[PDB]
Amino acid sequence: ALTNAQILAVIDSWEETVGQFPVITHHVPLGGGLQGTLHCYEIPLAAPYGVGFAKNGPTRWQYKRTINQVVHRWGSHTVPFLLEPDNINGKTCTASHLCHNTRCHNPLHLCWESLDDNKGRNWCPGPNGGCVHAVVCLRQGPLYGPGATVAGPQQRGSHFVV
Amino acid sequence: ALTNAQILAVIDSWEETVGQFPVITHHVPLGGGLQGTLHCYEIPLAAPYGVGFAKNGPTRWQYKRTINQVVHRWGSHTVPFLLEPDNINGKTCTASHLCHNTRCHNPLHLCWESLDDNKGRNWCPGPNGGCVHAVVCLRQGPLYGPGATVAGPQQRGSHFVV
DNA sequence: TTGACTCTCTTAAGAGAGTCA
DNA sequence: TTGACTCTCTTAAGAGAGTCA
Ligand SMILES: [Mg+2]
Ligand code: NA
Ligand SMILES: [Zn+2]
Ligand SMILES: [Zn+2]
Ligand SMILES: [Zn+2]
Ligand SMILES: [Zn+2]
Repeated sequence: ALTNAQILAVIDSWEETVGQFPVITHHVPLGGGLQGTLHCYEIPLAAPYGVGFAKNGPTRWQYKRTINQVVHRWGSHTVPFLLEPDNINGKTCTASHLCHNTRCHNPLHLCWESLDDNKGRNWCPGPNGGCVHAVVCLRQGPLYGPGATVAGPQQRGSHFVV
Repeated sequence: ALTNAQILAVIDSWEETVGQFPVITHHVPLGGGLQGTLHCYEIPLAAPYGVGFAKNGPTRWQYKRTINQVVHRWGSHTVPFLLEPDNINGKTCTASHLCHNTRCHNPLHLCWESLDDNKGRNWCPGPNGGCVHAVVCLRQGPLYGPGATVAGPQQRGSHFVV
């Protein structure tokens, strides 16, 4: 269907539009007790969002372009990756926010990986705290830490060994 | 059921039945290049599972007892925690497998924590690799590692900064 | 061709409840 | 009373597709 040039044109129009989103400076934990700064390009909270953009869920959006009278639509964060393989190890590739900020559409804050890899970044100690992700995290995951476990392993009798 | 005595009786009956499940030894990564051994008490693959147990999904079971002439039923892994708060910080408490082995019902392999804490153990480096969980992991999470990211952050133009 | 809404679905860690015998 | 099945739901990281003007 769409040629390489046409896909590049979609990516370029998406970048043009997203680059005009409000740029918000966020101070973030990097791990190892260090703090860094990320600059997120945030889609607006309500319509209008930007040329080509529309909200399909509370924190879900799509990008739409009509080419040769055919409507094409993509998940709003998938556009930077339209020239990449869409699966790996038999798993669908997903847009994964390195900044953990759903509204952000900065392509420098996104990677393209399995949903498991994507989720796992929530708990990563971060680039200065021991991140082993080959595509390195930009920050410590928001859920990293000791947790809030209510009750640990226990037995009343003696039927079990660890 | 309602009374503490009745709850303790439920926990004791559950422990006695699960204590008769086959004990399967699993050698597991601990992190730091070290290996450990866990003894999982595994519910059978097919009926009969044990007194009070029935399968409600491919890897879901429930425990049921008749008390006060009424049937009381619980998720099969929730029984050790019947005297614990059922929520934390406004999040539902869940039975969480420290051994990452769904069929296992060894209460020494279970904790009671939010679904986020539960999920996050999948990526933990483990008790000899840097686990910071206050209720410590028994093994390195099965999904720990560098990942298989297909594409990293990138832009075609010059509109974005990290 | 475009905007602003609408709907349902996927995954993998977890749940509750009803139908029969 | 107990067993063995059936169904749908929750969450938070992610998706595709329809309607109307
Ligand atoms: Mg778990
Ligand atoms: Na993510
Ligand atoms: Zn961002
Ligand atoms: Zn990382
Ligand atoms: Zn186990
Ligand atoms: Zn841990």
